[PDB]
Amino acid sequence: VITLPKLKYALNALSPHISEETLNFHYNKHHAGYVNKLNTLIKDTPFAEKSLLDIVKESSGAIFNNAAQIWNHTFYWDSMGPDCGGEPHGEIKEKIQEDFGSFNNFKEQFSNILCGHFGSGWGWLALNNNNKLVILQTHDAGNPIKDNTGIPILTCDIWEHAYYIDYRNDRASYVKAWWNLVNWNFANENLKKAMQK
Amino acid sequence: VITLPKLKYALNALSPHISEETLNFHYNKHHAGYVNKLNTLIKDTPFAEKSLLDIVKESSGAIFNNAAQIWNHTFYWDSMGPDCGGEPHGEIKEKIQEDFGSFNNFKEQFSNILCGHFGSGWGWLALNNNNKLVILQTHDAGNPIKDNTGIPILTCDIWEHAYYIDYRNDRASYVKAWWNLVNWNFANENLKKAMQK
Ligand SMILES: [Fe+3]
Ligand SMILES: [Fe+3]
Repeated sequence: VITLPKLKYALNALSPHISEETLNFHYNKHHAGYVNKLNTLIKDTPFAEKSLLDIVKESSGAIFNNAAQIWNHTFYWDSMGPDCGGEPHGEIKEKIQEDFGSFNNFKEQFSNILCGHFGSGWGWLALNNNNKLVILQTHDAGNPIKDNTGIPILTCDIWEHAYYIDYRNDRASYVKAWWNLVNWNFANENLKKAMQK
Repeated sequence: VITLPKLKYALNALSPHISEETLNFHYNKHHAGYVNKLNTLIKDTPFAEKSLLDIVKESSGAIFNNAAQIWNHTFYWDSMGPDCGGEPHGEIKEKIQEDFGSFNNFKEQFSNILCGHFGSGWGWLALNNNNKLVILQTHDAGNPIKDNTGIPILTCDIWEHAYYIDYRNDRASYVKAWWNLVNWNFANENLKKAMQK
């Protein structure tokens, strides 16, 4: 029953910023891996009929690890696109200006958070409870939904598997390149959703 | 200032099990990077003149993260060598037999926890305080000394950088290959010292 959601673009679509190779390993291997392990762990428990998010919300241990990673990855693929990147636009542009001063303030702060996360984890743009954009970081499979720290708008995966093929130990160049990939229309979809609450 | 202790072998001495390319990034980028970064963090601080192990035992935060990783990597490199691997011999052969039934019991339990570790971390063979060999796992920069959980005898790095170049997402092949590299002498020397107390 839990299926690996489809990419909205081709395996080559993020090149040269993230490679076709990477997306093959990250999506066809790692991401699919979390779906298959989750389906195994929940087959005959209370979790089998519950939704991905409910699982994420109520689970712990190995089930949460795989559940959250599935959700995190889907959010990550949708956080990017071909023909995306550069300056923001629409509502998210106006809110990033309001809540961080300027786009440039946000980008640098986000990049620094992304680059200094120790070990495996994620960076997030999130809407907190003051109806305010906020930069978070989570470790491993952690998630702002689980933490109740904010409603996700964008995410960027900082596990070594997300860049190691293309960038080796050079996380900073992966981060730089990711800005060419950021999908502002997903961000806008999420901000409108998130404001409704 | 703390230094990057030389390898006991050549860059390509662990191939084909761990390639020369991996060792180059793992040792010359990752491991050195931890050295340069710790030197800068302790520069003008109470720790500027303490030994690696004292910093490991006494600190937290980014300082702990870098010190612990220099230590954990040197132990990792010393845990391996060319013309090693295979069955254990001497004191470690015997104590493993006693504490786990047989070598194959240990190798399978140790492969399982090495493969099972979620996110970044380390597998350990250690002497616990009941004078018993046990398998420990630590997350991120953690080691058993800091944790007072045991005396390390052998370690194996599970961060994706340790294997991603050679094995991609296939952690289990890296662990299978690692068995061809296990330095039982280093193990023996550690058990002797450890058993002395
Ligand atoms: Fe990932
Ligand atoms: Fe490492």
